[PDB]
Amino acid sequence: LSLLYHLTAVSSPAPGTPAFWVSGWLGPQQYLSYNSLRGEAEPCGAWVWENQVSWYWEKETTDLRIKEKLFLEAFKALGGKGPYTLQGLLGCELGPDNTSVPTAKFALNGEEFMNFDLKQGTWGGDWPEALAISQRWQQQDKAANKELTFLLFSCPHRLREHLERGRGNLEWKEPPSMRLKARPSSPGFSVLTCSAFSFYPPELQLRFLRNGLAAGTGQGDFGPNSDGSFHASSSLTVKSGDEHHYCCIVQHAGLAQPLRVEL
Repeated sequence: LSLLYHLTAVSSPAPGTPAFWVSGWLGPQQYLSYNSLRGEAEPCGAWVWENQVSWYWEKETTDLRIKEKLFLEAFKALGGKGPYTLQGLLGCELGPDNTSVPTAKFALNGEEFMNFDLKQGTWGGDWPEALAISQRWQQQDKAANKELTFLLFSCPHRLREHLERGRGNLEWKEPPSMRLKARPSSPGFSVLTCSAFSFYPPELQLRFLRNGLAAGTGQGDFGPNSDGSFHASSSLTVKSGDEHHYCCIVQHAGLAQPLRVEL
């Protein structure tokens, strides 16, 4: 798992909306928000209770405010008819031989149009626009260098800290609470909803079972909770009465072994 930033900036936000705002994810886990109205780096969740490095958050607050302006200066590179949406995906993960894997990505109106060629420290995309911003972004002094610094050097550090300081919060595995219920369906049929509640990590497989013999994942949907846990369901359609001759099976880190569920 890696260290990643969701940043998104809009030309025409709603009255009371951050024209630009960011998120911090330790893989599938959030730990930071940040906006422009308030504009202070305020961490979220169990990373509120992380043995922090005092000044460190302020150091993010600086790192983030720089990008902040870049993303706002960007709409000046764009003389289009508007309104506009510019998305950013940044981060890096520590690999095998101690190094990291940088991920600098950009979408304009939700359409990927820029990576950051580390091989020469430059922004890239053959559209007119991703050659208006990459060009003005070069025109900004030391911005392409507060980059190689930020992806190669500042990143893996923040990662090789939190991994030591807070490893547990990740290493932590919370098992799901199940309930397999069944509502009746179209005249002569019954749906099989396997409800899954409050689990971490997300990596959950479900699997249906016909009175012993196999069956397969039904119509399977998914989401998160508030605390940072996850919820899931999957359903299949069976013969009414015949349903009681069916079981649910859940596979997740929180349990020792694939567990059955009954009706």
